[PDB]
Amino acid sequence: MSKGEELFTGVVPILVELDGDVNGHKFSVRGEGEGDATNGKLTLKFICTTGKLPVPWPTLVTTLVQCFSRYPDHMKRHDFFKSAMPEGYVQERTISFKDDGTYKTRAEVKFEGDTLVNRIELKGIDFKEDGNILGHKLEYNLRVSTPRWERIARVLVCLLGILLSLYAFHVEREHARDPSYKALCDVSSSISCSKVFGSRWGRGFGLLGSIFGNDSALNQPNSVYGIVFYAFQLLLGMTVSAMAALILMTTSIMSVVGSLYLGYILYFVLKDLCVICVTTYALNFILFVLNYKRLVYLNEAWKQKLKQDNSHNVYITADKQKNGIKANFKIRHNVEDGSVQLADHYQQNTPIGDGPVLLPDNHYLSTQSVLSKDPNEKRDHMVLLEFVTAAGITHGMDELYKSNSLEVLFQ
Repeated sequence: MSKGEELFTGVVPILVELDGDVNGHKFSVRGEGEGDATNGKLTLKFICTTGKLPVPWPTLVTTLVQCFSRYPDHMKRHDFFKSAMPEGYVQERTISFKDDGTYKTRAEVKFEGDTLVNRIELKGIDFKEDGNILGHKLEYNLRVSTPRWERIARVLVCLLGILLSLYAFHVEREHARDPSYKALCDVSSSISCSKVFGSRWGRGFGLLGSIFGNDSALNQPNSVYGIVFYAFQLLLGMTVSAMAALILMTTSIMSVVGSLYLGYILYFVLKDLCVICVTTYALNFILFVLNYKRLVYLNEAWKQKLKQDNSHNVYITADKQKNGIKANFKIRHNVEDGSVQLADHYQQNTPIGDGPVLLPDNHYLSTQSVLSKDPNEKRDHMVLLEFVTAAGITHGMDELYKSNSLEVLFQ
């Protein structure tokens, strides 16, 4: 919905010009290419016309034309960028690099004749000389180390495990020793009712005492090993390392063999039902599957490159007070030594001209970027291939994990 949409039906030439100043270092970047909004495809080449670049190229990708995003028909009344054309829009951004400096960018995106032009003024401040940015310690890509659904599922299963652990602990301490607990459980089916809390296996799995003191602090109610195991799997799940993956795998195998043991006790030698126990067993199995999947991805991701997601979602909300939009998102740059450098993106866009612009509902853009080099280019340069597609708004429930209300919580 606009005249502005008309202008992106074919292939559009793109020109990008950037003047920058990071910690006093001035530099210029000129890129040229073409965009195809029907495929959401960007093909561009950038060169640093002032010698070597003082910042890593991946730190400038977001700075260096969302009007080429592919908006599905259903969402075409939420495309602010195209509706502002040909007059264009001003795009301002603050990008905070954690424990490091900050980018302030102001850009104009507008049509000049046939060419979509993006002129950018950038200034970086308070950057560490030996940081990941000024030290050029960032990998030359924009990949996602672990798939997004695995991170979401991991934090969800770990959280639910911690909650069930805390609740089982609460029942062991403040419920399991009361006689009314025994009398009420013998007549009612409750999630708090289980015969293992006040039992031999309630502390330290039954074993691990008579391997140790039976009064020693190493013998503990199983809910303690619960909070510990699930919080441990959560905090180490944040780190993507071969070491971390091996540790998580081992601990998950321990959790599944312990779950099989206490399950055998639950069905045969202590004949009852425990919903908390069974649920935690299922959570152990899920963590086991996620860790195994993380190892398999760690070994075969190089084969599965051709089918990786590597998509970053930029989250867009309307800004009626300024007749424009706001956007927020976080880019995780991978550091050479295995660490991660976070980049917080605060963004606002306002139309340049006085025309009807589309104020969208909250949605996001899924952006994939591929960075490469030109062997014929002797200057400091970057070849960029982008795929951007708008998402976050449907009617059906079959794809509800794709909705904006659920994706914003995991970023």
